[PDB]
Amino acid sequence: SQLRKAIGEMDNQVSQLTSELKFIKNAVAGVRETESKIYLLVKEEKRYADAQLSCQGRGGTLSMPKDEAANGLMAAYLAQAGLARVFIGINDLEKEGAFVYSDHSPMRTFNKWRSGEPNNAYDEEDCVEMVASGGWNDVACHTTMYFMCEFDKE
Amino acid sequence: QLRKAIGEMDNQVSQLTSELKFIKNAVAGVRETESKIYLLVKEEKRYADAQLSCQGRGGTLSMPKDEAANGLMAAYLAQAGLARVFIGINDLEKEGAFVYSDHSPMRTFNKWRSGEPNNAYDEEDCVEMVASGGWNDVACHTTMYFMCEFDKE
Amino acid sequence: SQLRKAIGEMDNQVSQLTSELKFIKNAVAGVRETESKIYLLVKEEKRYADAQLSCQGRGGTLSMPKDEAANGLMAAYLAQAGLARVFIGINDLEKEGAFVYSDHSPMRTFNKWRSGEPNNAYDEEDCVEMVASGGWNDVACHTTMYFMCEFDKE
Ligand SMILES: OC[C@H]1O[C@H](O[C@H]2[C@@H](O)[C@H](O)[C@@H](CO)O[C@@H]2O)[C@@H](O)[C@@H](O)[C@@H]1O
Ligand SMILES: OC[C@H]1O[C@H](O[C@H]2[C@@H](O)[C@H](O)[C@@H](CO)O[C@@H]2O)[C@@H](O)[C@@H](O)[C@@H]1O
Ligand SMILES: [Ca+2]
Ligand SMILES: [Ca+2]
Ligand SMILES: [Ca+2]
Ligand SMILES: [Ca+2]
Ligand SMILES: [Ca+2]
Ligand SMILES: [Ca+2]
Ligand SMILES: [Ca+2]
Ligand SMILES: [Ca+2]
Ligand SMILES: [Ca+2]
Repeated sequence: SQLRKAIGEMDNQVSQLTSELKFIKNAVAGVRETESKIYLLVKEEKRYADAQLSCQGRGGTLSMPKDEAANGLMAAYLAQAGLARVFIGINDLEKEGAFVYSDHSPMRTFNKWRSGEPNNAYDEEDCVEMVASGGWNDVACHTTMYFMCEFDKE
Repeated sequence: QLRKAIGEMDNQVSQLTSELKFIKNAVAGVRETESKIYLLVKEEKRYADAQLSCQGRGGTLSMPKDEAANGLMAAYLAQAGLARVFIGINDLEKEGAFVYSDHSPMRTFNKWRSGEPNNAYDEEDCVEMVASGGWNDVACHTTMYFMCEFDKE
Repeated sequence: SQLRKAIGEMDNQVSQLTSELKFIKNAVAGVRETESKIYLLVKEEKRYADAQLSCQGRGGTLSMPKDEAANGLMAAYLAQAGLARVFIGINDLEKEGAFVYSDHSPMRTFNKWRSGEPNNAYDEEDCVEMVASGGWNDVACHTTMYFMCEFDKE
């Protein structure tokens, strides 16, 4: 029974690592995870194109809320982090009025525009922000703020 | 046959432990004792908010119950280049009677600055740590960065 | 077959940790890794000596580009991170004109000095910066900017 205890201690090591890893994910990086996706808040004030490049560098894109569950998760994430606004992956940069997600997939029936939005304010708003409530608002791409990236587990 | 398989697994866990240790120390710049982990949160908050934030992370505001802990926190504060942070000490329930965040009572060990605690203007029921490592009572509604503490259960 | 499943599940745990660890390295910390080394950008404006101390506290040193591959990696890292300049581990602090790496190992034939560099401008330039292009330039040690640390895998 020499290997028995070596392996018991091994189990302990793996348990330990799992716990510390979970800690790093939750307490430090404050990440958010679904069954199929990971969501990450980056607390660096940037402009839209810079943000999309930063998300891409991390091997992801700006977050795309295509359904209620995602959007609600993002809203909760924003809530706990205690922020008013972040960039997300929606824009009508190519064709004004025609909004699309960061991956170029077209806009659909689901949305979360705040009342009166999108309003293309001063004909200079082609990017999209999410606010505390979870609602969307179009804003100027040259605006600078924090952002959220989205990752596929593939 | 099973021995070398186990050895190779040992190698894998060694590897993972090392990379994880790297992530903890070099990247996240956290601080670790044999039994505890300490984390600086650089978000300006009021005391109760800070404590809630620590709790949400499954911890509490840092409790320096001995010299080693306190000195560690002081060094951490030094490296981060900060003047003050909230820590887990208060006399919110009974004025003059200080306690740690986990409600465990105050002891002989302390690191009060000269003249502290002074309950300035009868509105100071929370505690800050400063660069030197000394303590000071301050108003709970004050807003600043804070330090959380985590047990390795 | 009770032990079989416990072992299978532990295996799953180790695979899982491997993936999540890789994620934390790449997506969160945005580090760059070679077979033998890890490179880390620190986004805190500091002076050379402070930067070196910070790297040391992390158990490393300021980055040392001793060959073309390293230097090019550092350059790409800088580029994507969207930075103009960072400190690196090169200086002639001890003996003017005689440049050395942070680990005190002497300068060699390989270099990436910009045109006209190093020029010891106003006899007050004893530290080295890397710029977007990947080129080197000597600068005053009292200058404040971001820096890059380098780590051995042992
Ligand atoms: O900075 C002013 C204001 O800008 C944001 O909203 C702008 C625009 O996108 C809205 O459609 C209209 C409607 O009120 O107002 C602004 O032009 C908001 O995010 C707001 O919080 C911000 O203060
Ligand atoms: O703007 C040119 C250059 O300025 C700074 O470099 C200084 C010095 O170190 C250089 O040797 C000389 C070359 O003429 O110029 C300056 O005095 C750096 O900030 C550099 O990035 C910049 O391109
Ligand atoms: Ca427009
Ligand atoms: Ca528009
Ligand atoms: Ca708008
Ligand atoms: Ca009081
Ligand atoms: Ca008091
Ligand atoms: Ca006081
Ligand atoms: Ca000189
Ligand atoms: Ca010089
Ligand atoms: Ca120069």
